[PDB]
Amino acid sequence: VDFHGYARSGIGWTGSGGEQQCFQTTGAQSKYRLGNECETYAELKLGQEVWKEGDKSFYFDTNVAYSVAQQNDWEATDPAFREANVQGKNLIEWLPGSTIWAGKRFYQRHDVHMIDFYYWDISGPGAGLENIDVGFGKLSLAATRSSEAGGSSSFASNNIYDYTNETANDVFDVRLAQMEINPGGTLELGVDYGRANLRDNYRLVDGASKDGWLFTAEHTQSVLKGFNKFVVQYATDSMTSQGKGLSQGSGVAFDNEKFAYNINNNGHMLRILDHGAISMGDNWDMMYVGMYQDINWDNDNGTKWWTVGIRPMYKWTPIMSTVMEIGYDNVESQRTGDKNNQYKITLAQQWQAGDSIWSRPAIRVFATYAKWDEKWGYDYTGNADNNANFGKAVPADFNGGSFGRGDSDEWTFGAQMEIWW
Amino acid sequence: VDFHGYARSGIGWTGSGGEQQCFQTTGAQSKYRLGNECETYAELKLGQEVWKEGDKSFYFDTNVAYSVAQQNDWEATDPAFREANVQGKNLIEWLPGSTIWAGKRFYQRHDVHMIDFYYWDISGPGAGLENIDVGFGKLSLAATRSSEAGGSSSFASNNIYDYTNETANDVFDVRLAQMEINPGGTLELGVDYGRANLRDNYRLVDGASKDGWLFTAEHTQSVLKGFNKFVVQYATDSMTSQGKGLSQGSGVAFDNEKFAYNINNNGHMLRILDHGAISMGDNWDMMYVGMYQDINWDNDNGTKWWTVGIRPMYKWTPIMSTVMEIGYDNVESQRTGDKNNQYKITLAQQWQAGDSIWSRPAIRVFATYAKWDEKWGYDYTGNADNNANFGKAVPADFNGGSFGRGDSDEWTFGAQMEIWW
Amino acid sequence: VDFHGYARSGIGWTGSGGEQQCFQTTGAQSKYRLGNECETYAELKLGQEVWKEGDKSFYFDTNVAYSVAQQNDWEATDPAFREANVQGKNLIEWLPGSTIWAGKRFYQRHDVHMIDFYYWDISGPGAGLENIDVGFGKLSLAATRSSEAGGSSSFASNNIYDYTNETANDVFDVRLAQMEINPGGTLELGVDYGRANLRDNYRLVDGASKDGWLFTAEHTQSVLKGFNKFVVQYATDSMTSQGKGLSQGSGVAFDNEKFAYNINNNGHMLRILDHGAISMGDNWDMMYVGMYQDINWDNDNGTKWWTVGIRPMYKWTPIMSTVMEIGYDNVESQRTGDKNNQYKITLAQQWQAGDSIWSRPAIRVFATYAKWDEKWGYDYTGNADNNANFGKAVPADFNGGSFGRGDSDEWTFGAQMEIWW
Ligand SMILES: OC[C@H]1O[C@H](O[C@H]2O[C@H](CO)[C@@H](O)[C@H](O)[C@H]2O)[C@H](O)[C@@H](O)[C@@H]1O
Ligand SMILES: OC[C@H]1O[C@H](O[C@H]2O[C@H](CO)[C@@H](O)[C@H](O)[C@H]2O)[C@H](O)[C@@H](O)[C@@H]1O
Ligand SMILES: OC[C@H]1O[C@H](O[C@H]2O[C@H](CO)[C@@H](O)[C@H](O)[C@H]2O)[C@H](O)[C@@H](O)[C@@H]1O
Repeated sequence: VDFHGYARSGIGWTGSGGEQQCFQTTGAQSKYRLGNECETYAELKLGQEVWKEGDKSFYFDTNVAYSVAQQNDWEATDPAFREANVQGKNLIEWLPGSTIWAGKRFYQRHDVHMIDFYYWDISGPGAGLENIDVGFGKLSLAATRSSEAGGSSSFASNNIYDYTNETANDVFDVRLAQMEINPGGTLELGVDYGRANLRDNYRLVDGASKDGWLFTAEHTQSVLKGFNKFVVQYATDSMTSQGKGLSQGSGVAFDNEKFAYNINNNGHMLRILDHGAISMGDNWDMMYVGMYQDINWDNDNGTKWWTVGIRPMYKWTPIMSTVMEIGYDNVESQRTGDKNNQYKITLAQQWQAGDSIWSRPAIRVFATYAKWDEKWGYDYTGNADNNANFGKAVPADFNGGSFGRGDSDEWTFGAQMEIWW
Repeated sequence: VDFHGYARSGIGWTGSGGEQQCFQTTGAQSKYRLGNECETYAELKLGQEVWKEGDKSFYFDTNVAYSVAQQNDWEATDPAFREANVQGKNLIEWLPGSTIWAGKRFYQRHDVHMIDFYYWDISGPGAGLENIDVGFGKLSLAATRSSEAGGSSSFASNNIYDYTNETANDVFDVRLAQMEINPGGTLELGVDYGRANLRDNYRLVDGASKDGWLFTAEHTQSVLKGFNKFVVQYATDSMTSQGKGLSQGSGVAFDNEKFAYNINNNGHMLRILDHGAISMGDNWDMMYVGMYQDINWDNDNGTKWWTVGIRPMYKWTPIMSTVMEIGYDNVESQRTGDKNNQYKITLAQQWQAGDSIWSRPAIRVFATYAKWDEKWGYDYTGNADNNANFGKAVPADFNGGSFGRGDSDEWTFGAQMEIWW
Repeated sequence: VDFHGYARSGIGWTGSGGEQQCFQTTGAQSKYRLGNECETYAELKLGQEVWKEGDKSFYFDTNVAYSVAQQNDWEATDPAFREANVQGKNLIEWLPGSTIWAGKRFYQRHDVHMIDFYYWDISGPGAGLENIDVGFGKLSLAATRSSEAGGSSSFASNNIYDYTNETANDVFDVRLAQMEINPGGTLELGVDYGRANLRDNYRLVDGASKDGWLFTAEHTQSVLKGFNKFVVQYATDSMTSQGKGLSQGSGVAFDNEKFAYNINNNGHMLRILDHGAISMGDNWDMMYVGMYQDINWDNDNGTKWWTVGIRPMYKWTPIMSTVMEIGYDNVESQRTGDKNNQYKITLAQQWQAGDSIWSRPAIRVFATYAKWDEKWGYDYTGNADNNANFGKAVPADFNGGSFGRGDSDEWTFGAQMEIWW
C-alpha cells in the first residue's frame, strides 16, 4: 500500500491570554501561514498500483481529510472523503503516454504555499484524458463537478426564498502545458468554462449569472536553484466568486437561519500573481509572494486585494534553521472604498528533515506579531430576513455597531510540526 | 499491513438536465447497476496476519466504509465502522482446518453482482466456529446480531407509540457446504433462526412476529469456464422483511417525526434465483440474472417481484471492451394488485485491468436509458399519526395525489471507475 | 507504512434477557473489564519513519479511534482524530539521545489494564523535549492542552449561566525516570501544574479553582518474571476532577439542556495504587490491582473508592488457557456517607497468540456474574435549573425517587476478541 499525505498539528498561546489565535485580514482570501495556523489538519492517502503490464498500469488512490481544533485529545469529527479515483496510464496506443482517469480526484492544483492559497483548483468528482503528447506540449482534458447548496426552484417564484434546491455546476477544463516559450521557462495555458446545470423544469433566480470563464497563463522560470511562477488569470461571472476554476451560477446564498439571499457574481476578476522559492548560497532559501486581485462585481460588493510577503530561511545546519515570515495585506471594499490592512511578522526556529525551505517534516517553535487596522467589514448581523444589508461590506462604525477586526495588535507563540509525505 | 477494499466513484449527467440520476423500480429491492449508480462508495480494509506458527495463525481484519454524494470535493460524512474481528485458524487439534472468530465481520455473503443484491448476508457483530471438516462437506456455525431502532416497551401499553426501545434480534446460523451433489456441482444448505431478544420485562406489540426462519439451498455448477448458481430460499415471519438472514421480530417502524407504526411481517417469502457468468469463446463474457421473489404478508402489504437481465461483455482487446446491460423489473402490489415495471439498457465502453467480465479496476464511459410505468406506490404522505395508510401500497392516483414514479423515460451518461482489491 | 493499534469487538447476552450489559459501581471511575466490555472500540495507527541519517530520524505517527455499539453491521460514527505528531530523535548534539516532538500525541500514559484505568495521562495537543539523559535518570519536559466546554465569561456576571465560553487549560509536565532506587527497582517522579488559561478580559466564576497540582511517584520492581508498580499520587484543586494530569480550573458543568452548574473542585485527591503481573511456574500468570482513592472536595461532594481484583490465567497449552477475573469495588459518598459496592466474577476460556497473560490477540468465550448493592446515586433528575441538587450525591431513596443501581444481580456471557498490535 502506498501511504502519503499532509498534516500539521501543534500547541500555541495568545500573548493577551488563552489559546493561540490566528490573523487574517477581512476581505483577504488568505493568511501568511508561518506561525499563524490554528487547527490540526491531515489528509491520509492510501493508494496502490493495482496492475502493471509493461508500460501499462492502473493506479488506485484515495484521500481522507480530518480537521480538528486541537484543543483536546478525543476530538470526534466528520472526516471528508476527498479522493477515490483510478488512473490508467498508457491504455491508449494512439495517444501514447496519456492517462485516463475517473473518480473524485485532486486534479492538478496550483497554489502558493506560504499563504496556502490555491489559485487554480477544479478538483472534485470528475473524469478526463490527461497528458496527451501534442508535440510542442502536453494537452489535458477534464470535466469536474461542484454543487451549490440551493439556488434552483422547482417552479417559477419571484421569491428568492423559493430557490432552495441544490444546484449542480459543471466545469470543462482544457490545459496546454510544458511549452518551452524560452530557455528555463515553460508556459501553461488553461481555459475553464463552468455553467450551472439545471434539472428539467428548474429555474435560477432572475439575473443569476448561470455560467462563466476562467482563463489562466502560468509561466515557470527556473532560477537561483529554484523557480518563479508568474500567473495572470481572468475570470468571468459565475467563476468570480470561488475564483479557482469552480462555478457558482446560481447566485443565492443562505444565512444560518436557512434564508436565501442574493449574492450575484456577474462581474469579473483579474488576478496577477508572482511567487517562487530561490536559494542564494548554501545558507539562504527564500520563499516569496506578490499578488493583486480585483473582483469587480456588478453589484458593487467586490474587493481589490494586494499581498506581499517573504519567507527567508537561514540555515545554521543541514537540519536546523531559523525561518522568518513577513506578510502584508490590504483589501479595499468595492462598495465603500474603505481599506482593511495588516502586517504579520513571524520568527521561527525549526528542525527539518532536509536542507530545503521545502523540506518536511519540520518542527517549529515560533512567535508571531500581527498589527491590523480595518475600516470595514461585512454585515452579518440579524438574518437574511431581518437584514437588508446582510452580507454587504459596511464601514467599521456603520449604524453605531461595529464591523471588522478593528485597529489593533496581538502576538502569539507555540510549537508546531508540519509535514507532507 | 494488508490493504483491501471496494470503491466506485464517477461523474454523470441526466439527459433532461442536471446531475445524473438513477433508476430503481418502486417495490424492487435492487437496480441493474451498470451506468446506474449515483454515489462514491468505498470500503477501506487494513488487516494483518498477526501470528503464525506452522499451521496456526491469527488474522486481524477491519473495514471502514464511506458513502458520499460525489457532487463536491470536500464531503464530510460519518463513516460506518463495519469490520473489526480476529480469526484464529487451526487452533483446535480435534477439529482440524477450522477457524474460530469473534468481532464484527462480513460473514460469507452471497450476492448477485449486476444488481448488487445480497441474498444471504447475516453479517454484523458475531462469533463462530467456521469450516469444520465433516467428511462429505464443511460445516460452519455462527451467531450474529442486529438491533431494530425501537419496538420494545418498558411496560405494557396498548399504544404503539410506547414501543420505542431498541430491540435486539439474534441469528443462529448453520451451513453445510462444498457437498458434491454432482460432477462440477456443489450444494450448500443453510438454516437461519432469528428471534427478537427482549430485556427483562420488556414487551413487543401484540401480534408482533417475534421470530422466524430462513432456509437456503444454493447449487453451484461449473460451466462455460464460469459458473451458475441456482438458489431457492424460503423465509418465515420475522425473517421476511430484511430477507437475507437478519431478523426483525418487533414489527414497529418509525416515521420521520419519530412516530411508531406497525409494519408486521408475519407471512413468508419464497425466492428462487439463478445467476452466473459464462465465457463463450475468447471475446465474450456474459453475466446474467433471473429472479422471482414473493413476500406474502398477513397484512396484505407484500409484493411479487420478477427480474431478468444480462450483461454481455465483448472484448476488443485484452484490456478494452464494450459492455452492455439490459435489465427488467416488474413488481406487483400484494395489497392492490397493481404493477410497476421498468426496463433499463446501458451501453458502456470500458478499459479494465484484465480480460474478464470480473476484472477490476474498470474505467467506464456509458449511456443509460430507462423507461418505466409504475401504477402504484407507497403512501408516505403525512405522518404515521396524520396518516392511517402510512407506508401502505396505494395506486398511482390514490385520493387525487400521486404515487410511484409515473410513466416515463430518461437517459443518462457519464464516466465511472469501479474496483475491488 | 507502520500499522498499529488496539481493538476489541464481540457479541454477548444478558442472562435476564437482551443484549449483554456491563457492570460498573456508581462512583467508581472504572470496571473490571474481563467479560464486562460493551462496545467495539478501535484505534488505527499508521505511522512511518520518514527520515533517517545515521542516528537521526523523524518519525510521523497518527491515530484514528472508533467506538460503536456493535449491535449492528452498518454503524456510522464520528471518529476521533487523536494523534498526529512528529518526533525527531537525536536532533540535538548537546542533549544526546533526546527527542523533540509536537502535535497531538498520546504521551507516556500509565494505566492499569484489567480495570482499564489510566492514572497518569496528560495526552492531547502538545510539544516537548523528551528523554534528556541526566546521569542518574532521564528527564522529560512537556506542555499539553485541554479545554473545558465553557466556564468563562466575556464580562462580569454573577449569573453562572453566563459562563459558557470554552475555557482552555494548560499542563506543564516534568518527569524524572529510570532512577534505580534499588536492585530490580526503578523510581519515577513527575510534577504537573495545570491552570485555566483565560482570554483577555474573560472571567471565571467566583471561587473557581483556576489551577492545581498533580504529584506522582511510581516505583517499578521486577518480580516473578513480571513486575509490580506501586504508585502514590496527590492532586490539588483543578487537578482533582479529571485526576490523571489534566486541568479543569473553571468548575462549571452543563446539563443536557445547556444549563451551567457549579461543580467546584477545590479540594484534593490522594491515590495509592499497586498493580502488577507475575508469572508463577509455567502454568500460571496473574494480573492484580489494589487501589484506594479519596477525592475530598470543599463542597462535600467527593467520594472514597477502594478496589481489588485479580486475574489469574492458567495455561492448558501454549495457546489455550482459562482466565478468570474477580473484582471488588466500594465507593462511599463524601456528602452522605453512604456506600455503593459490587463484586464481579468472570470465568473465560481463551485462545491467544502467545503464552502470556499479556499476549494478544485473544479470543474469549466468557460468563460474568455481578452482584451490587448501592445505597446512593447522583441526582440528575430535572435540569440544572429545575433542580438544585443536580449532580449531588443523594441516597438511594431520596425524596421517594431512586438513585443508584439498587441491590441486585445479573449474569452475562458471550465471545469477544481483543488485540493490540
Ligand atoms: O487539500 C490540501 C489543503 O486542503 C484544505 O484547504 C481548503 O481550505 C482552503 C482555504 O482555507 C481553500 O483554499 C482550499 O480550496 C480548501 O481545499 C486545507 O485547509 C489546507 O491547509 C490544505 O493544504
Ligand atoms: O458491503 C459491500 C456493499 O455494501 C453496501 O450495501 C448496502 O446496501 C445494499 C442496498 O443498497 C444492501 O443490500 C446491503 O445489505 C448493504 O450492505 C453498498 O451500498 C454496496 O454497493 C456494496 O457493494
Ligand atoms: O487510548 C486507549 C483507551 O482509550 C479509551 O479510553 C477512554 O475512556 C476511559 C474511560 O472509559 C478514560 O479513562 C480514558 O482517558 C479515555 O481515553 C478507550 O475507551 C479504552 O478502552 C482504550 O484502551
